[PDB]
Amino acid sequence: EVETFAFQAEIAQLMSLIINTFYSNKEIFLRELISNSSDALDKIRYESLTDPSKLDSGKELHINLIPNKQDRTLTIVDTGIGMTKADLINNLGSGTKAFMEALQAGADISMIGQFGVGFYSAYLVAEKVTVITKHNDDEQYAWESSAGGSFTVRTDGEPMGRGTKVILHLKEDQTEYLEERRIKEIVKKHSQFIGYPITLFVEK
Amino acid sequence: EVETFAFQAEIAQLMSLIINTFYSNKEIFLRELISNSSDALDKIRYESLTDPSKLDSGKELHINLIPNKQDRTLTIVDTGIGMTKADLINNLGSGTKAFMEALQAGADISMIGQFGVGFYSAYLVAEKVTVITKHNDDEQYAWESSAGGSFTVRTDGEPMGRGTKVILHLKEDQTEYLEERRIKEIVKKHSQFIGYPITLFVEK
Ligand SMILES: CN(C)c1ncnc2nc[nH]c12
Ligand SMILES: CN(C)c1ncnc2nc[nH]c12
Repeated sequence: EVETFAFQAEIAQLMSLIINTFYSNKEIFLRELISNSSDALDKIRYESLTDPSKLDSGKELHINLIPNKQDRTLTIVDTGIGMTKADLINNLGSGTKAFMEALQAGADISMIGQFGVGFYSAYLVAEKVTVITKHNDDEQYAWESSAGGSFTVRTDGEPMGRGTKVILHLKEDQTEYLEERRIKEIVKKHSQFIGYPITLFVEK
Repeated sequence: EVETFAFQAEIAQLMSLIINTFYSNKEIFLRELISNSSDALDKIRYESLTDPSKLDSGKELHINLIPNKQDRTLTIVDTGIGMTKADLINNLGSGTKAFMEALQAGADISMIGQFGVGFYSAYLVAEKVTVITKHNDDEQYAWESSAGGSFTVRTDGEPMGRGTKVILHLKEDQTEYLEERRIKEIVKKHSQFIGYPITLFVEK
């Protein structure tokens, strides 16, 4: 059971821009994902001040980076607040327009995060993104897209607790972001101080 | 009718740090306020995608900077989502601790915003802050504090629509942030691209 949806026309345009605009500084994507993760963690955090039961599906608030050279994927995991099916379809489906009206006036792509639309920076480095997610008031869901104007949503076995898993299947010329000294350099450089623990998994 | 509350002990410590730590680069405060404002606007924005009635108390989404040399105040106004009485008391009343554990390891104060606690940067420049606020599901409220460990909350006449007014009564040696070329320099330098219109009021 698999639903296919059209990206809203402007998200398709924004995404097109990110895939086709020549831009060497692709690395800013990680910061944009870690950044989203942090916001998600701030969210389950603020909520659980007035209502602790919410951390019944995970007490620990943190971020994992999981490289896998065999699949050629980099997974950014958090145990933040998660997405309901509706959010998956909206949130990931007007900060874009500003962004272009900014891209007109001497902004560049590295400012993408300043416009609510950092997620889509994943497309600098990834041929296909899959987003597994579990919000406290819904079941677990899988979202996916290799761009080209559509996405899919299906319910996910293999239950995570509350949280989000952003899986990057990397473009073949972007496997440097699977290397450990590459990831550490990027985290130190762009996300050095951030209110949650970040674990970089090792391989095997 | 005026309630006085104690800041949670760590907020009092964080605030103390900001008032007594020698740090010349005080200007980063504006970016931290404009930044909060923007988040508030993102919030009423996301909400109103699924439920337009919410913008019944204000269709227009924007930020005003209102300098007044007679009162010696700089007001940062937004028509974002607002705060309920509860949020006033919490939200403005653990990103702090991280921040210190970061301040230990070579971070400085300019990173305050990376830790959820940018609001308190107002204290670099302001002897007293007043925050007038109106959330869709509550009446209008005034919050206040000259630090020293407490704040007040009272209901506010003079109704704003939905939104937040952060009033800075500036320290007497900080009146440069009332000058127009000073504000423009700071907005251009630190908040140049941001998803909402910013109006700098002129004086008279
Ligand atoms: C909408 N958006 C980017 C997100 N919302 C909630 N949790 C997340 N974890 C990573 N990205 C997330
Ligand atoms: C908690 N916090 C800083 C705020 N929440 C909502 N609206 C705001 N406008 C300025 N600051 C705001």
